[PDB]
Amino acid sequence: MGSSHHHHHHSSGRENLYFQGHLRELLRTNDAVLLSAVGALLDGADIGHLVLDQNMSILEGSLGVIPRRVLVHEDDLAGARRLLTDAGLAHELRSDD
Repeated sequence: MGSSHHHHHHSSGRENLYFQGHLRELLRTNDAVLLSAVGALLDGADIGHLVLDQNMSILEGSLGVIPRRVLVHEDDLAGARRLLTDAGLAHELRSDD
């Protein structure tokens, strides 16, 4: 019981000497369409994102009781915001203020 799972991947490129954090806030909205657009953009580029603030059940959603907020991993913090600005829409973007 338990086959020999032996894989190997050699990669050592730890040149990132900074970035003490993890997550930063990008934008927010309750609009299902906008949330789908931004989601597809980040998902399509394999960008580690977080749009799950709170999620209302799929049994007929409300008009604006549950708003979501879009964060991404600081690994691609500038990259995701670059994408959303350059080839997304650039509008509801907020900073870590």
